[PDB]
Amino acid sequence: FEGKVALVTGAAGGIGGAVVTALRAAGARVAVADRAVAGIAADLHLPGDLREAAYADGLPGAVAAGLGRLDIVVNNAGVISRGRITETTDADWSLSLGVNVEAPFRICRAAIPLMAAAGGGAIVNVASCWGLRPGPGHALYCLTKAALASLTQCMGMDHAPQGIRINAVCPNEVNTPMLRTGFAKRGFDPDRAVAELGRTVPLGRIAEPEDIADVVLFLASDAARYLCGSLVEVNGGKAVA
Amino acid sequence: FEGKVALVTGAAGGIGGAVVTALRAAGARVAVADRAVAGIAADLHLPGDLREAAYADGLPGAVAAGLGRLDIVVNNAGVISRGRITETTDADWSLSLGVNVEAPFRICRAAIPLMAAAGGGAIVNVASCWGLRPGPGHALYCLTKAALASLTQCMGMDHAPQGIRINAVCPNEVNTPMLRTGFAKRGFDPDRAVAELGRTVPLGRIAEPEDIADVVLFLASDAARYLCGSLVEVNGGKAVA
Amino acid sequence: QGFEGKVALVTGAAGGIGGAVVTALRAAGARVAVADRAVAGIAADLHLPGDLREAAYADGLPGAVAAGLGRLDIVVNNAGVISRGRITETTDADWSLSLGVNVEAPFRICRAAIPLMAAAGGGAIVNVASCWGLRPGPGHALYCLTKAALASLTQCMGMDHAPQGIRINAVCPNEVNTPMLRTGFAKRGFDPDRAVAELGRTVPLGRIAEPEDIADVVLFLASDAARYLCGSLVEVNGGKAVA
Amino acid sequence: FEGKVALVTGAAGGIGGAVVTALRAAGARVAVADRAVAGIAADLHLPGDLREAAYADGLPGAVAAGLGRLDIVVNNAGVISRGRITETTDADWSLSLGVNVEAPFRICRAAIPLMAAAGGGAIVNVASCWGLRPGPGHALYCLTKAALASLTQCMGMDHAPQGIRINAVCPNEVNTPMLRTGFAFDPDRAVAELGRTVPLGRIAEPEDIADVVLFLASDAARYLCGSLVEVNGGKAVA
Ligand SMILES: NC(=O)c1ccc[n+]([C@@H]2O[C@H](COP(=O)([O-])OP(=O)(O)OC[C@H]3O[C@@H](n4cnc5c(N)ncnc54)[C@H](O)[C@@H]3O)[C@@H](O)[C@H]2O)c1
Repeated sequence: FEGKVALVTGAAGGIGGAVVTALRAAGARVAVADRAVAGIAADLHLPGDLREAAYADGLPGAVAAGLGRLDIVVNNAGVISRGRITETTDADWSLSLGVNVEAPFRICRAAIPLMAAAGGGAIVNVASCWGLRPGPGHALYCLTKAALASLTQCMGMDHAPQGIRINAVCPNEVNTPMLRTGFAKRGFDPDRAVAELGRTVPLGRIAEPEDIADVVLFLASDAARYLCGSLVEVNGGKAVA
Repeated sequence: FEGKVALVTGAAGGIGGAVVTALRAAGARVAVADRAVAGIAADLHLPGDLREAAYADGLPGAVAAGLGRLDIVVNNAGVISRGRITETTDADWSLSLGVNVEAPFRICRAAIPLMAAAGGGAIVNVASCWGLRPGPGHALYCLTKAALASLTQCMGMDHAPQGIRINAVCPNEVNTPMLRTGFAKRGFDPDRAVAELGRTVPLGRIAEPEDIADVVLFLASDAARYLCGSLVEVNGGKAVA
Repeated sequence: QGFEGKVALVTGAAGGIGGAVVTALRAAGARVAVADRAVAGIAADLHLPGDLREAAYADGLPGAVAAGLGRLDIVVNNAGVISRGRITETTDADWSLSLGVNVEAPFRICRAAIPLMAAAGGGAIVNVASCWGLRPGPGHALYCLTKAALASLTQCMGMDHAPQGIRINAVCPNEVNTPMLRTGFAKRGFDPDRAVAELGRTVPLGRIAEPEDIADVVLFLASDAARYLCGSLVEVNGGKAVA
Repeated sequence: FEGKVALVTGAAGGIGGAVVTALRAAGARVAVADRAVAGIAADLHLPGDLREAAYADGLPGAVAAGLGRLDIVVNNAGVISRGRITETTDADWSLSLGVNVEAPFRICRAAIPLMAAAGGGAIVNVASCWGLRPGPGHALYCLTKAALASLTQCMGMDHAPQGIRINAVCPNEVNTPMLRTGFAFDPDRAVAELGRTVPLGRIAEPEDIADVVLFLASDAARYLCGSLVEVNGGKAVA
């Protein structure tokens, strides 16, 4: 990773922060993208709203201009939602489609010509097991993750010839600041609530952000040089339910 | 099917037309929806543009009000786009998402409460093997079909408790006006191109609209009473390629 | 028209789904040859008792049907052994039994049936597999792998033999109301109907399948309405995910 | 990997050899299993026939007895068959089921208790994209690889609680001595031609697969259980 440049979206979140940290430790220079990013330790800061076409279309070019090149993209930004389709509003729809699917589409569409010209690169999409398999009460979340997984596999096959390796990491349960905050606000000790949630996973715990980041780094690395369009599940053995 | 009322979208196209014909022959009353449906023999005509929120939201209620009940919805309307994602325009994106994914969402969101209050019903979505598996140079088409397959499965499990049976038929190659049109534009004689395409199918022929319509009818019939959230592939043995 | 004048072989014909498939086919006008360990009580058009684990019996089944009824249009591979346990609790005997009946036997039957059907202009083969196997489930390793194997075989054969006019597809149930299931409940002092209803509550549809729920899909797959289906794995699960 | 012990089956073959090399380079001690393993640099040699129940049942215990512990099992032995089902002989069936499915079954069944008692481990099965998706004219091969992928996933769920991580790597096209045999068509021309049907633009070398095996055995994959990791260079099954 020494000398390489990476864009990471959703950089202010749990998995995002862990991916940024791991890439910079590995010697990559990293551009960070989220709604707001000024406090994140990174090599280029690109705050913005992914729902705005101009910002998402322009992200890969902004990284190449600011840091001189673009080797890796991690599409990690994502909206969590829930409900049966009958409980899904138009606003829920627009927000999730815009950030979970359209934004990755725009970023990849822009990044690919840059990487092709440079002789190759790696894109890693953070999708979910929810969407590879259907689950109850989360129709919108699943369909956007299924759209993203499909995109990854199609792009993976379309752009392999240009030396661009496009793959996905598909978590299930993940420990994050916001999961813990949710517990605290409802009166639960977050550490205990997290352990209990872990007992529903065959491995016995939910993922830490680093569990996910380590797989992202593998996919971006030369060890994964023959993976194209692969969807790598990282779920501790836990089935969607 | 006697006494039953069905809504069919994309009623003016190849598969839609075969579906309308088959339901009517079997004694159902059919409401037909498409941009224009004036030519079509049917029990209720509902012209409009699926991209319009209010029209899509309103379709199921228009059928229940017009014909007195709503037993079956066939989401058959669909747009074909082609290209690697680097060749996919913003106009392409809006069109495919709006018609292939957002329209079925709006129609199901509206139909489900109506059917639930009436003791159940059946929804059949026409998705595609392209989507279930990735194919070259059709990134947008695949991702919309994968989103629709995922929605089918999630809704199928969310709403089976209300007696609503939601499944999808997933064709691969079908001889339809749009498949032909696509060839002519490129610019091969459609009849020759269709014949050549038929030869790439292990079964030894391209599917006709009736091959698909017969499966849609199965899915809406009592024979399929235990199928919920199933994705029924109808590909003559041919892999996505 | 339809199944009139056609001949079918159904295995596991004394069991729940098998028995429902035999009845439905004969009502639709087909003559049916039944196979199971014992079949004497079964109303059918040819009786072929035997042990599917014996290579000679499984190899010879389609030919015995063609000789006995004059033709072979449809094969329903329905026989299956139920097993459970993590792989660490799976014995060599468990292994030999499940592989022999769930995988090796349909392999032998289809290998023998395909040439006969190819020579006669085509036919239909329907395998009863399981959603367990399509997705993994806890504590049933052997059951799952045999069902996965059968599902894979269905798809490869479906693709390989469609050019011969042979349509090979599978039905994949999840929860089904069988005599083994009901006997199991009866012995725990349960009311089997109530216990069956209770197990139904774990299915989004709200009930487990009756054997007729499954048989009507088997009939669809062997019928003209399914003429464009080759290598399809048709899930019939009432919405219930493997768990 | 320093101080860990791995068992690698099919160790005399292309992928097996590259896996053994990679593990020892990372500091693991490796026991090698195949029909003959005399030539292979390793810390324990366990030659034998996987079709023999006793041999397969005894492999994990032999490694624990010989090197003192068992941390990693790579089920890599495999038999290549071809044909439609109607061209598949009884001998083909026995050979493929025996080596591709029963052997890993026996090995995992024996390895699991040992690993569980030690606090955990990793098992990596080399399955295939063929089997996950169906492909023309290889019915026996596909079904055995499908069986093995299913076993991997079920075992992954069943034994994660004991700290055992069970996963599979699923190659498509790979340049291996065995591929080249069975071609002999001229081998290196055939390998190069096959190479050009892969969107990446080349077929995998054994090291391309071995590096994924190593990832899956490693600490970076500590949250993967029952995952089937495809390594196909973008190439769909066909
Ligand atoms: N031809 C095949 O090989 C292929 C393969 C798999 C699935 N599909 C799908 O099957 C279904 C039927 O389509 P078809 O194959 O008969 O092609 P078709 O064009 O002959 O018919 C599809 C219909 O969708 C309608 N539609 C498109 N945009 C619309 C809009 N903005 N508002 C309202 N209606 C609109 C069209 O006007 C049309 O009549 C679709 O969902 C399609 O994508 C067909």
